[PDB]
Parts: sequence; C-alpha cells; structure tokens
Amino acid sequence: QYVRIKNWGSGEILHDTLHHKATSDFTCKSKSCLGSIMNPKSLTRGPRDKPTPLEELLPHAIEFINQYYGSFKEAKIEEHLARLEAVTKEIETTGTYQLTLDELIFATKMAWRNAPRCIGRIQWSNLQVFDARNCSTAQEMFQHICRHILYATNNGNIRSAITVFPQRSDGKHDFRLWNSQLIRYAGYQMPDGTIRGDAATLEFTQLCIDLGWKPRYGRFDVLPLVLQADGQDPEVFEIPPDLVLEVTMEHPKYEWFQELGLKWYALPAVANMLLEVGGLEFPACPFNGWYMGTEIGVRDFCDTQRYNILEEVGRRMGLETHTLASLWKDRAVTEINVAVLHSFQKQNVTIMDHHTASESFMKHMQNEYRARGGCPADWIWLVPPVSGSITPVFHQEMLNYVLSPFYYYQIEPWKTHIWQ
Amino acid sequence: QYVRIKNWGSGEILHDTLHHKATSDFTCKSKSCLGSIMNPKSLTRGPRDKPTPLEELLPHAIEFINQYYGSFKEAKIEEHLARLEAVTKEIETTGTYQLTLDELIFATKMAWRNAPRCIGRIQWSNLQVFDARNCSTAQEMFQHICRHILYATNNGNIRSAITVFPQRSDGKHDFRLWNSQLIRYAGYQMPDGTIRGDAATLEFTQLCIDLGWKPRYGRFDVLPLVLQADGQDPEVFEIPPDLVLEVTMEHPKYEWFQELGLKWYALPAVANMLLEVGGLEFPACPFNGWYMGTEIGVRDFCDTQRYNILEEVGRRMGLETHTLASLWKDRAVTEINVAVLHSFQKQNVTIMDHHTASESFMKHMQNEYRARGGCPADWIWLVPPVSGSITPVFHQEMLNYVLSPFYYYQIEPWKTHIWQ
Ligand code: HEM
Ligand code: HEM
Ligand SMILES: C[C@H](O)[C@H](O)[C@H]1CNc2nc(N)[nH]c(=O)c2N1
Ligand SMILES: C[C@H](O)[C@H](O)[C@H]1CNc2nc(N)[nH]c(=O)c2N1
Ligand SMILES: NC1=N[C@H](c2cccs2)Nc2cccc(F)c21
Ligand SMILES: NC1=N[C@H](c2cccs2)Nc2cccc(F)c21
Ligand SMILES: NC1=N[C@H](c2cccs2)Nc2cccc(F)c21
Ligand SMILES: NC1=N[C@H](c2cccs2)Nc2cccc(F)c21
Ligand SMILES: [Zn+2]
Repeated sequence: QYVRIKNWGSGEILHDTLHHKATSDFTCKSKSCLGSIMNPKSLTRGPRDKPTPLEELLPHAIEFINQYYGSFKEAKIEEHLARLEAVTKEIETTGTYQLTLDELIFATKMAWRNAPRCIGRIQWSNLQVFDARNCSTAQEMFQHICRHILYATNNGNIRSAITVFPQRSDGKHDFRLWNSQLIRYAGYQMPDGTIRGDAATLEFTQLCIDLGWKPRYGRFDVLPLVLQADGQDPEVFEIPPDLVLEVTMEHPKYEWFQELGLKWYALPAVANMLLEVGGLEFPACPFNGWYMGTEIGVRDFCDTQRYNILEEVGRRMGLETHTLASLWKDRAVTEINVAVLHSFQKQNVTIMDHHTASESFMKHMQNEYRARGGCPADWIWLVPPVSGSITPVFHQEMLNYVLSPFYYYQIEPWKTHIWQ
Repeated sequence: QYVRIKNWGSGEILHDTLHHKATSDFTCKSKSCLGSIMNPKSLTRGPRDKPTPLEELLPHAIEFINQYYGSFKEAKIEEHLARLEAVTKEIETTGTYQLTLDELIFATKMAWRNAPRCIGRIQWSNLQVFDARNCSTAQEMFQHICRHILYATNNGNIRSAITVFPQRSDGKHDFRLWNSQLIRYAGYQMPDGTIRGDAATLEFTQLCIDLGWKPRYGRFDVLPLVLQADGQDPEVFEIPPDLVLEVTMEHPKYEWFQELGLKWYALPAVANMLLEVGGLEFPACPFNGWYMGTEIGVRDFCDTQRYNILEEVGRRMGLETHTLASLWKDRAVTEINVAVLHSFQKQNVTIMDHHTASESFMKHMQNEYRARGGCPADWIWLVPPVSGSITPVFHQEMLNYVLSPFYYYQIEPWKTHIWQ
C-alpha cells in the first residue's frame, strides 16, 4: 500500500503513496528505489521458532564448504570431499552442523569483506577471531566481551577483532547483545526539556534503568552491557571503567577548545549484527575496527540528534553564526575535525582521516574487482559526511548486493522477546 | 552477463561479474542496486524510426488530459470531456496530437516537479515557458536560444525558463541541441600534455573543431551552439559574447585570490534533455535555473576532471599541502566556496548557498507529500558535494522513481546520426 520514510534528524515520518504511479521499470526494481533507506528488510535476518529446514541448511552448507576448500592455493581435494562428507553426515544426524575454527576465520573475513557499507575493508585479512561458540551463560558472555574490549583497545594501538558466540539452533535459544555497540554513552532526557549525553541512545538508556542500572546523569556515561544468553532473559552488566579508553578533545590552536570538555571512546565495535555463513546464523557476534575522524567530529559532535556542538564551536570562532550564507557551519565543523584528529594522534590512538580512508578504499576496490570481479558497495555509505566530492569514492560508480557469508541486521531484541 | 562501472574521476572502467552470486532479494531489485549509476537506461529515452503506436500514444494521451483537467480547482467537466474528445479525434486523424499552451505550461512544471535529481523544485511554479513548437530551421533555433539566454540572465537577476521546440513526429525529424548545456567552456588538450579550459568538454570541443569552429585556445572560452533541426545536420553557431554574463572570482580576504584570474558564467541551463508528456516527446527543450554555490566552487573548480585548483588555493594559504591528514583540502575548498559566494553577491548575480538550498528543499518535500503524498528524490544527487551531514537532506530517507510528465536523458546525438 504505502512505504514509510523516516527523517533521522527530526525523526519525522511520511507515507509515500505517489510511487504507485511509477511508470514502468527503473535501474534495478520495477520503478522504485529504496537505496536511501537505512534499515531495509533486505539486509535484515530476523527471529525463528523452529530449526532450519534441511533442504536448505544442506544446500547452503555444501556451497560454503566449496567456497572454503576452493580457496587456499593447491586444494586438499580428499579433504574437500572428506569434509563435505562428514558435513552431510553430521547434518543428517542432528539437523545443524558445526564449523571448524579455520572455517569461522574464513567466514568472518569473507562476511566482513562482503559488507557493502564498510570502507576499511582493505584490512579484511588482519582480523582476530575469538571462538566463544561454547559459551553458556550471561556471565560468560560478559567475560569474553571484556576480553575482547581489552584485546582490541591494546592501549591505543587498536586491533580489529570479532568474538563469535553460540550459533543459532532452533530459534528460542538465541544469544543476543542488546546494546547497539560495545561502548556507547547514555542519553537522559533531563528536566528543563533539554537532553544530556547522547540523544541517540535515549530509548535504550531507559531500558537500562528498567533493568536496574544506576544513571550517573552525566555527559559521557558508558552504557551497561545488556546480555541475554541461551534465550534466557537479559542480565545487566556494567563495564570496567579501566577497560574503556577515551580521548580528550583539544584543538591545536584555539586553546579554549578543551574548555568545552568534550571527549570520546577510542573503540568502535558493532554489537548487534548477525553473521550468516553456510546456511548457519550466529545472532550474537560483536566485531570492531577503529575510528575514521569525521565519524566523531561530524556525525557524533555535529548532529541535531547527538551531542550537537556546531554553533558554539563557531561563536567562539567569531563567525556570523546567524547568517547561513556565511559558511560558518562549514568552517566550524572543519576545525572540530582537526580537534578529533589532533587529539587521537597526540594521545596515541589509532585513527584515520577521511581523505586517506577513501584513497585506501579505492585501492582495495581495484584488488577486489581484479581478485573476484566485483565488490559490493553502498555509495550512500562509503562517501564521507563532509568533503564528499573532494574524495575519490564519490565519483566511483558501484553496485550494491548481498552475498554470503554476510553480516545482517536484526529486529531489536526487546521488541520480540518472551520475558518469562 | 556483466555490468559496466565507470569512475568519472579516473574515467576508468570495470566489469562486475560477482553480482550474479547475489543471494536472493534486495531493497528494490532481485538482489542488485544500480542507484549509484550516473546515466542508467531507465532514465533515458532514445531514438526512433517510426511514429508512436496509437494503442499507446492514445492511452497516455488520455491519462495526461485527465491529470490536467483534474488539476485546476472547480473542473471544467464539459471541456474535460470536450478536450478528451477533440484529442481522440485529432489522434485518430494524424497519429500524434498537439498540446494547448496551457497544457505545455502544465506539463513542464509537472515534469520539472518530477525531477528526482533537482533540489530547487520549491520553485516549480515560477517558470517561464517559451513556445517554439513551430520552429523550422537551425537559424530559428539559434534565435530562440538567444532570446532565452537573454530572458533568464536578466542582467544577474536570473529567471527560470524553458523553451520547448518541435515535438517528435516519426523519429527522423528530430530537433536536437548537441551541446550538453547552453553555456559551457571549451577544453583543449594542449601540447605539453596538460589540458586547458574544461577537461570535461574535451570530446565535444573537438567536434566543434571538426564542424568548423575557431578554437581561441583559452581558459574560459564559451563553446558554440551546435544545432540540428528537423532531422537535418547540425549547424554551428557561436554565442553573442554580449549575452553570456560572467562573474569574476575574488575572495573577501585573500586579495591574491583574484590573482588566480578565475571566473564563471552565471547561467546554468540544461540543453540536451527530453520532455515526455501525454505519450508525446520533445527531444529538444532547454531549461534553466540558477547556480547553487558548491556547484562551481566544489565540482567545477575542485575536480581532478575539471579546472582542478584545490592544491594551489591551499599553497597560497600556508597549509601543509603534502600531508593529507592536515585537512588542508577541507580548509581550501571552503574558502573557494566563500569566493564564489562572495563574488556573485558582490557583482549582483542570483546565487544560493548549499545550506539554505537544502533547508528550502525539505520545506518543498513537506508540501509535496502533503500535496500528493510522495516526492521522487535521488538522495545521491540532492545531498551537497561538501558538508553533507551538516545539511537536513542527508538524514532524510527518500524514494526514487520515474513518473510523468518527466524529463529524460538521451543518447548522444553524434553517436546515432545520419550524416547525409
Ligand atoms: C580496521 C578498520 C576499520 C575501519 C576504519 C572501518 C570503518 C567503517 C566505517 C567508517 C563504517 C561506517 C559506520 C557508520 O556509518 O556509522 C563501517 C561500517 C561497517 N563495517 Fe567497517 N571498518 C573497519 C573494520 C571492520 C571489521 C573488522 C568488520 C567486521 C569484522 C567491519 C564491518 C563493517 C560492517 C558490517 C559495517 C556496517 C555497520 C552498520 O551497517 O552499522 N568493519 N566500517
Ligand atoms: C530555480 C532554481 C533552480 C535551482 C537552484 C536548481 C538546482 C539544481 C541543481 C543544483 C541540480 C544538480 C545539478 C548537478 O548535479 O550537476 C539540478 C538538477 C536538475 N534540475 Fe534543477 N534547479 C532549479 C531549476 C530547475 C528548472 C526550472 C528545471 C526544469 C524546468 C530543473 C530541472 C532539473 C533537472 C532535470 C535536473 C537534472 C539535471 C541532470 O540530471 O543533469 N531545475 N537542479
Ligand atoms: C558515481 C556517482 O554516481 C557520481 O559521481 C555522482 C554522485 N552524485 C552527484 N550528484 C550531483 N548533484 N552531481 C553529480 O555530478 C554527481 N555525481
Ligand atoms: C537517510 C539516510 O540514508 C541516512 O541519513 C544515512 C546516509 N548515509 C550514511 N552513511 C553512513 N556512513 N552513516 C550513516 O549513519 C548514514 N546515514
Ligand atoms: N568505525 C566504525 N564505525 C561504526 C561504529 C561507530 C561506533 C561504534 S561502531 N561501525 C563500525 C563497524 C565496524 C568497525 C568500525 F571501525 C566501525
Ligand atoms: N543549537 C545549537 N545548534 C548547533 C548544532 C550542532 C549540531 C546540530 S545543530 N550547535 C550548537 C552548539 C552549542 C549550543 C547550541 F545550542 C547549538
Ligand atoms: N544549477 C543547475 N545545475 C546543473 C547545471 C550546471 C551548469 C549548467 S546546468 N543543472 C541544472 C539544471 C536546471 C537548473 C539548474 F539550476 C541546474
Ligand atoms: N595537481 C593539483 N591538484 C589539486 C586538485 C584540484 C582538484 C582536483 S586535484 N589542485 C591544484 C591546483 C593548482 C595546480 C595543481 F597542479 C593542482
Ligand atoms: Zn536501488
């Protein structure tokens, strides 16, 4: 009937009726393009109540095993046949099947390598894999999670890593991290109508209160890990301050910039995505890279829906703040980016300027089309929030499609959960 | 088999094979998105050899007439029936049919209003329409074209206008403007391996030489109008210097900025697009708006494939030009934008800063979803080449689809032309 459209700024909504009068055919769909949609169902993989039908779990299983053994130079044919063999057996013996650690490792880099929205895929090979497939309880998740955070933070010399938890069996014994990301600040909707901390989190920050968390009502409070294991209920876990490393924001000129008091954690880790490989699916598997300047400087510090600091950084800059055409916004935002850039470098925290990141992507793309002729790429995501055209990737045409293995999104845990 | 991908920067090409292993379904197409493609066939409308099949030319004809009469408050029912009547008759009397001037006027604003890539659609109502449907020869095109340029330039107070030429009959009597745009500089691939003027034009600039134009080998030479009428051959016409208004580039601080000697015409007019309305199609119909700062400042002055001036504007700024991470590119580009902005304002030439343009679009979108529930919008095009996230439209989800009436692209004239 109609498509819903969200404006993540005003968070307003709209119902598109008009698109029905869509003439004939478009560039990919029968007249209609939803590439501008944030979370399309096409990239999600939701809940379940029963296991995974053998007539599928098996075809996909075989496919992966081929991709796998058909990888390393000089194939181990007997093993390729051998595995396929044991695989089938195991499948037709318990329904699902288990992966060999070398497979997981393969799966994860491939999946990562297949993330159309990632721009640092040139590193797809150097990835740490933590096998937690035999985890049992919430307390054990929380333990591996700490292990992870500690490993990737490496005191500023960030390291990409992923810690794979228990795969999905039937669908009622899922392991899920309820948070959006490993480390993330909390946002309270304080009295005076204002909002402190991270306007983004708001909702989640509440659930943490409802599940019993102590809101230290501040501007940079690292939210608690809300872990649910085996399909049980989520148990709240606060993170060891000692583990969350942060950079303090200071400009290389304007000395009044530290007066703003801003800071930000140095570890970007996606917590709620889902890995799909060989017709198997792990609903819990956090992975992390490292920041790219403008993420913090332009998205987190300068968004109507986040910390929102653009104007004030301008006022303390002179700029005719009340006259759009003056380009004060353009000037301000740029210095803020020098700040975040300056700061991490000073305090020694692996970070990357958007200009060198784009160049690095292009390289990777080359090797990737040369390597396997193709490279999934969502333009809307790979081009920086600022200075787009001044970058290589902006002028680069690209095709976006889901392959496999692959990393998917998934319905918010609290929405679909049996609170026994 | 495979899809071609172009990188409009290096102009390099690639063949995407991989997309075939596309899992299942995507956000719009059966796993595959080409929204990042510049000129997809979906938005083009090409050549013909025979008239337009009555079983179509008629259904579409009726559809438009309904949209039309179903527009103005308090319908002229008898006329709505009356027209539909005369329309049918005329159609079943000569094949195609003619539009009433009020229809063209309607058609054009609707078409414009339906341009998913236009960001100034909030002006869709104030548009000047010039009826040239009875033009006959090249010399007559060249005349209306001058008329047009003169009208829209209005000595700096730019005015949106469109001059509709002879519709399409069979397909061998097409009227086409061969240039990409009314006013555009020429690019010569000079001796020393360098390139002067506009690297973009290059190819076309040659054809103008081959059709007998005198290359004044400079940095800002307005190309000649290459007009072909009735399906004949293109005749070259130089433009009256007196008509092409230009702004001289000068910074409000760095006084050495005029030393660069840069300038740019104040009239943006698309020349080669095709209007489709009521199953009719006019292959020649130039329309114009007015510039939006960053078009000149970021796309034309700062592109590996255009004038390319970013570095030098930085060197004369101090900036550590050889260290990407220094953000000199970000700083430089911004001042250049102050320049182009400063300059037009000074010299009194209707221009618009990208920040107020986005705000203005959002408004329009609101009225548009409220008006007819929907608004075709190509995100990739509506979000500025710089300071994207600092704008409203970046966070706005949107649907892109072709409606009608509508403005289409079309195969380069010289590619498909009988040179008798
Ligand atoms: C080593 C350095 C890395 C860098 C600089 C990098 C950078 C980025 C950036 C800037 C984004 C966009 C985030 C946003 O728009 O909010 C992104 C997204 C993504 N990256 Fe990477 N990445 C790296 C490593 C990894 C690794 C190791 C994986 C997986 C194992 C990965 C998986 C993805 C996925 C799935 C997304 C999409 C996330 C989403 O849609 O929310 N990245 N990355
Ligand atoms: C009055 C002020 C106007 C402004 C500020 C405006 C601005 C723009 C801008 C910035 C673009 C992007 C160009 C590019 O990316 O190279 C664009 C595209 C477009 N506009 Fe508008 N526009 C205006 C009026 C009009 C009018 C009067 C029409 C038609 C009658 C129109 C039709 C379109 C079309 C078809 C495109 C797509 C052109 C293409 O794909 O190459 N615009 N406009
Ligand atoms: C590959 C890519 O689609 C291409 O560079 C596009 C991106 N968006 C654009 N948007 C606008 N307005 N104008 C352009 O020329 C382009 N180029
Ligand atoms: C509507 C729109 O799709 C949305 O704002 C997108 C655009 N591109 C993005 N690109 C990245 N990397 N990150 C984002 O959060 C967004 N937001
Ligand atoms: N840099 C990144 N941006 C977002 C995050 C921001 C904050 C936490 S995760 N997502 C990513 C996912 C994986 C690796 C990364 F490096 C990133
Ligand atoms: N109101 C404000 N808008 C800008 C914005 C930054 C990001 C989005 S809007 N900056 C500010 C900074 C400090 C205090 C403020 F009140 C503002
Ligand atoms: N501003 C514009 N940008 C491009 C052009 C750039 C140069 C000539 S046309 N296309 C448009 C088409 C119509 C009206 C406009 F305003 C524009
Ligand atoms: N080589 C150059 N690169 C930048 C670019 C501008 C736009 C794209 S690259 N600017 C320059 C300006 C002057 C002379 C130059 F040689 C350059
Ligand atoms: Zn699409």
